[PDB]
Amino acid sequence: EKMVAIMKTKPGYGAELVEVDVPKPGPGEVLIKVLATSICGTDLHIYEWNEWAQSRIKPPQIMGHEVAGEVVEIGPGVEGIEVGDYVSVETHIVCGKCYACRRGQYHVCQNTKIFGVDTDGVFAEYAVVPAQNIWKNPKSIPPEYATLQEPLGNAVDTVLAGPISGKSVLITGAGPLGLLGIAVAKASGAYPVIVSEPSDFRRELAKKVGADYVINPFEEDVVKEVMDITDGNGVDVFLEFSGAPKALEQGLQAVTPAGRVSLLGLYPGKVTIDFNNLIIFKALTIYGITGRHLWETWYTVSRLLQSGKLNLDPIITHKYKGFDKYEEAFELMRAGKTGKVVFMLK
Ligand SMILES: NC(=O)c1ccc[n+]([C@@H]2O[C@H](COP(=O)([O-])OP(=O)(O)OC[C@H]3O[C@@H](n4cnc5c(N)ncnc54)[C@H](O)[C@@H]3O)[C@@H](O)[C@H]2O)c1
Ligand SMILES: [Zn+2]
Repeated sequence: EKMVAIMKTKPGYGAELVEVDVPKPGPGEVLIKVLATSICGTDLHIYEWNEWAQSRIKPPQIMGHEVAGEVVEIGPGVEGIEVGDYVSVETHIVCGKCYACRRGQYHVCQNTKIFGVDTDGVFAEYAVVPAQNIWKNPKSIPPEYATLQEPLGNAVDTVLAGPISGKSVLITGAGPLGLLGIAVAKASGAYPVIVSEPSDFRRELAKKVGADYVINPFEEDVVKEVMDITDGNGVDVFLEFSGAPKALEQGLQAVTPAGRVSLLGLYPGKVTIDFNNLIIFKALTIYGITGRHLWETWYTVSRLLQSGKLNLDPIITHKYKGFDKYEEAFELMRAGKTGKVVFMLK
């Protein structure tokens, strides 16, 4: 009847490790036992209690949303899920009713609620989950990889928004999302994959994951280096994984005419851009990326996991046993000292 949870108990910095009642799954819900769980930048912002989290979180609430778990209990009415199923969780809870949903664009549902943001999450021993947000995992995939499927899906949709095999690529940003992008891009045949990242630690991770070239944009002229690599032609594909305004401008300069751009990173505010010369006169195709395409992106992610071609080990920089060191985990992330952190549960 009791379980450990990482909990945002009240407004302010940080979180508390508490013991609470194991939830009961009601109609259309299942209860999973958590096997592995990982920390998202969203979780960090809730911990730090920034302006966004202030506008969005009602304490008290269990934190976290990336998960690998086992179904232990089914709520009434639930079909198609059985006790013992190995599962992960899609966080967009969609209405099924708006124009976006009815066109099959669930990832931009007009009435979206976010699991672990608008609801209790998964940094706990057990979690209740809407049954329609359950993804069944093949048993071959280890929990430490299965827990990365949400951000891995974001990375898949950014990388694969167009053709990528045999394409030259610039990635700006090698935080966890960008690192996962590198892994996806290399497993999908991109070369050369050029990665721009000012942090020395993350830039070296990008190389271990598989970047063909790395660039420190605080010391090197990104666009000039990219012109050297691509013999003056620019990259076929530009993937923006940093949310830095200057990186957006560099990638739009570095991309080949009529090339393709995917934008995942989110900027501190509005950006000021030369649309005439960089987007219009270059005839670019630009994709904004958010969420995951439900369920095609999850099938793609699942096969890429099973193929063994994603080089994910270098990205998991910290694997903790249970939740006791959550304070240290969140502080290391804040410091930029991380790839992904995984909590492993007994
Ligand atoms: N739905 C979405 O569009 C969605 C989903 C997931 C994440 N995100 C966003 O994706 C971005 C990446 O997420 P993350 O968790 O990996 O973030 P993160 O902050 O850990 O990493 C961003 C990286 O960008 C690097 N960087 C800063 N300035 C740069 C510059 N000028 N050029 C190149 N790199 C630079 C930083 O050093 C950092 O390593 C963030 O903006 C995040 O908000 C968006
Ligand atoms: Zn909808």
